[PDB]
Amino acid sequence: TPQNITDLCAEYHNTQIYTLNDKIFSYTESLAGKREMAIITFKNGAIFQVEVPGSQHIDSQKKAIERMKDTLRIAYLTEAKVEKLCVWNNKTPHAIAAISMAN
Amino acid sequence: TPQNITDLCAEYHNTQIYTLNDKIFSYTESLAGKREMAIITFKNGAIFQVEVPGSQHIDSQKKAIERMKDTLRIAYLTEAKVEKLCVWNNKTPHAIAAISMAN
Amino acid sequence: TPQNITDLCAEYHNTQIYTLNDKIFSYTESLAGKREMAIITFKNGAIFQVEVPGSQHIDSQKKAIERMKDTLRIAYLTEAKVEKLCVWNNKTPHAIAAISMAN
Amino acid sequence: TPQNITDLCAEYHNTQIYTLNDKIFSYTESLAGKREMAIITFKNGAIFQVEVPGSQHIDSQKKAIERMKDTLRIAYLTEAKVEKLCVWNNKTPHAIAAISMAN
Amino acid sequence: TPQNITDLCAEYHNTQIYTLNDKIFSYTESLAGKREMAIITFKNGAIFQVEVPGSQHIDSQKKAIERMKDTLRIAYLTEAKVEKLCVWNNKTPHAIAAISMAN
Ligand SMILES: CC(=O)N[C@@H]1[C@@H](O[C@@H]2O[C@@H](C)[C@@H](O)[C@@H](O)[C@@H]2O)[C@H](O[C@@H]2O[C@H](CO)[C@H](O)[C@H](O)[C@H]2O[C@@H]2O[C@@H](C)[C@@H](O)[C@@H](O)[C@@H]2O)[C@@H](CO)O[C@@H]1O
Ligand SMILES: CC(=O)N[C@@H]1[C@@H](O[C@@H]2O[C@@H](C)[C@@H](O)[C@@H](O)[C@@H]2O)[C@H](O[C@@H]2O[C@H](CO)[C@H](O)[C@H](O)[C@H]2O[C@@H]2O[C@@H](C)[C@@H](O)[C@@H](O)[C@@H]2O)[C@@H](CO)O[C@@H]1O
Ligand SMILES: CC(=O)N[C@@H]1[C@@H](O[C@@H]2O[C@@H](C)[C@@H](O)[C@@H](O)[C@@H]2O)[C@H](O[C@@H]2O[C@H](CO)[C@H](O)[C@H](O)[C@H]2O[C@@H]2O[C@@H](C)[C@@H](O)[C@@H](O)[C@@H]2O)[C@@H](CO)O[C@@H]1O
Ligand SMILES: CC(=O)N[C@@H]1[C@@H](O[C@@H]2O[C@@H](C)[C@@H](O)[C@@H](O)[C@@H]2O)[C@H](O[C@@H]2O[C@H](CO)[C@H](O)[C@H](O)[C@H]2O[C@@H]2O[C@@H](C)[C@@H](O)[C@@H](O)[C@@H]2O)[C@@H](CO)O[C@@H]1O
Ligand SMILES: CC(=O)N[C@@H]1[C@@H](O[C@@H]2O[C@@H](C)[C@@H](O)[C@@H](O)[C@@H]2O)[C@H](O[C@@H]2O[C@H](CO)[C@H](O)[C@H](O)[C@H]2O[C@@H]2O[C@@H](C)[C@@H](O)[C@@H](O)[C@@H]2O)[C@@H](CO)O[C@H]1O
Ligand SMILES: [Ca+2]
Ligand SMILES: [Ca+2]
Ligand SMILES: [Ca+2]
Ligand SMILES: [Ca+2]
Ligand SMILES: [Ca+2]
Ligand SMILES: [Ca+2]
Ligand SMILES: [Ca+2]
Ligand SMILES: [Ca+2]
Ligand SMILES: [Ca+2]
Ligand SMILES: [Ca+2]
Repeated sequence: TPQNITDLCAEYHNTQIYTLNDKIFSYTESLAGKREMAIITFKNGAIFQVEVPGSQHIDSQKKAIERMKDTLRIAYLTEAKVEKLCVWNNKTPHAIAAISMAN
Repeated sequence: TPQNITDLCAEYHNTQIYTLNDKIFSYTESLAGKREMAIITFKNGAIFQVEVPGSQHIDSQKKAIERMKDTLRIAYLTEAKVEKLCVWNNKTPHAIAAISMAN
Repeated sequence: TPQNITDLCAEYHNTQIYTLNDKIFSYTESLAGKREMAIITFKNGAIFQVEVPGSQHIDSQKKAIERMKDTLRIAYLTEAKVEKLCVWNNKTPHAIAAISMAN
Repeated sequence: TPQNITDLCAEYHNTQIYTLNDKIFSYTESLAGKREMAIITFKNGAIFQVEVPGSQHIDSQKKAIERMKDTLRIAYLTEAKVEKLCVWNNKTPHAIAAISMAN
Repeated sequence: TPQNITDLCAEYHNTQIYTLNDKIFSYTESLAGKREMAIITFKNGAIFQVEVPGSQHIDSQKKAIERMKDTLRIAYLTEAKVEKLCVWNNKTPHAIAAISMAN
């Protein structure tokens, strides 16, 4: 079991760490059908998504996707500094797999 | 996959973007039978709804509908600026499909 | 679709609008068996309940009842001004069907 | 139906009202097998639990028990004054049935 | 029934009390398949996890695991002081069983 986000992200061939060290600039969410997703941005121009759930996810992933959307919303509204994101960089915009917050 | 609210909105028929750049003026919610909805207003007189779940929603949007009302409530209570709403403009009040918050 | 709490409330028998224009004075909640409810009071003496879920309710109201107790708790804790309540006046205390909040 | 926590408590055997008029001094929660509970304390030395779900609880209480833990946590973190607790006094620590907040 | 976290922790083997008396330095959360977990750190170098849910957790702990991650996120965002953690010291990093928070 990894002990930080960088070592977690290393376990997935399909991933990359972004180091932001900045609050979320905008939060977007959608209830439109097949686009039940969130999108966040940073002042540096980075855009990331929390993906729509699909067959790419086992049951535990579904719950954690909902959690991540909860986390990004409150992080936005509290101006919490996001340290790093672990993202899938094959998806466009890059999909969030993990988040670290420190400040 | 859309990278922003406007791209997302532009995916659907009978939608438009409202650019509010303002906090929500009022928040209403009902648990009355057949009217399990929310209504928000802005100072400019704009009124929007999160629709009652009916036939026009696939069962997967049900969770996103619940999340949207949670988002609107906490946005209202934190006085968070709403940047844009993507709405079905053929409903009265116009029906919320997506939201972005910035600044 | 109604555009406001007053018009929504008018769609049901045995309801009326109370116009409080005030913060909730007290918030009570119970997990006791057959009393799984919330009660709020206002400085003016008004007492209102969120009713225990039951036969009088329909399936789509279940989630909305829970949402309403969520809303009253966080309204209480943020000292949010309650504009209006739509309530059933054939219950004691009168039973909340909808709420609006405005600055 | 009761109109306040004192009348509510009187409906049950083995209960009594604790009048605290004070914030929660500490909040503990456990995910440990068979001790999935919350414990709260007050500065005066009072200690109270939200019981582990069990055969003393009917199905309608399950969501209420989870709600009460949500309530205690947020009350703790907001330093919200707890007026009264309705508790079962045939358990150690006494087991919360109902909470009233006012300040 | 335990009245505090220390007496609670003693009911289990391979569990130990860590007294932090400090706020959470960093909060990490992941939705990656098979790593649906939270990691928290403290300034003193201590690292703790909420475990990915698994065959080692009984049914009554599944809800409590999701709650704990909720509790840790909100604790991090409010800079709440963690008094003690009860953890399984046979996991790497050590896995949270319970938390106490006090002023
Ligand atoms: C090459 C790489 O490692 N990643 C790129 C990413 O660039 C990275 O992130 C940006 C913000 C900056 O820190 C770069 O130095 C860094 O390599 C690209 O990001 C785009 O950057 C431009 C710069 O102004 C715009 O801001 C653009 O909107 C950014 O793309 C968005 O954000 C990304 C994280 C992706 O999710 C992308 O799909 C978004 O449109 C992108 C460009 O495709 O490609 C890698 O992510
Ligand atoms: C309380 C009231 O009567 N408000 C109207 C407002 O209509 C409300 O809000 C709109 C968005 C819609 O959801 C209505 O069903 C609801 O009553 C009017 O806004 C216009 O409404 C029409 C037809 O719905 C179009 O939506 C039009 O785009 C709206 O005007 C735009 O939004 C306004 C708030 C202004 O920013 C205006 O400049 C925009 O063009 C307004 C018309 O001013 O009248 C009341 O506020
Ligand atoms: C009227 C009377 O004699 N009450 C006691 C009560 O103590 C009183 O109330 C408590 C909260 C505290 O302020 C006491 O100082 C006060 O005298 C007993 O509560 C325990 O009291 C001792 C101190 O005497 C400790 O403070 C202890 O933590 C208290 O018990 C805990 O909290 C209680 C509310 C119960 O949930 C109990 O199970 C916990 O262990 C109680 C309990 O024996 O007995 C009378 O009510
Ligand atoms: C990032 C890093 O290298 N941290 C170590 C820290 O270990 C981490 O945190 C502990 C709680 C545990 O979850 C580890 O699995 C995790 O990597 C070290 O902490 C000690 O770790 C061992 C187990 O490896 C025991 O848990 C031991 O009790 C821990 O020491 C206590 O906590 C420390 C932070 C100090 O307060 C120490 O005085 C305590 O005894 C520490 C020390 O080895 O070093 C890094 O911080
Ligand atoms: C216009 C009128 O006569 N209305 C009464 C209610 O009395 C009015 O509203 C109260 C909230 C007070 O502001 C009162 O001064 C005002 O005239 C009456 O409510 C009760 O009033 C008594 C005091 O006389 C207490 O305040 C009591 O708590 C009130 O009742 C509770 O709150 C209500 C809104 C309902 O939910 C009741 O079920 C509660 O018990 C009501 C009920 O007697 O009757 C109207 O006709
Ligand atoms: Ca700011
Ligand atoms: Ca801070
Ligand atoms: Ca203001
Ligand atoms: Ca701000
Ligand atoms: Ca005040
Ligand atoms: Ca305000
Ligand atoms: Ca204080
Ligand atoms: Ca206050
Ligand atoms: Ca600080
Ligand atoms: Ca404090």
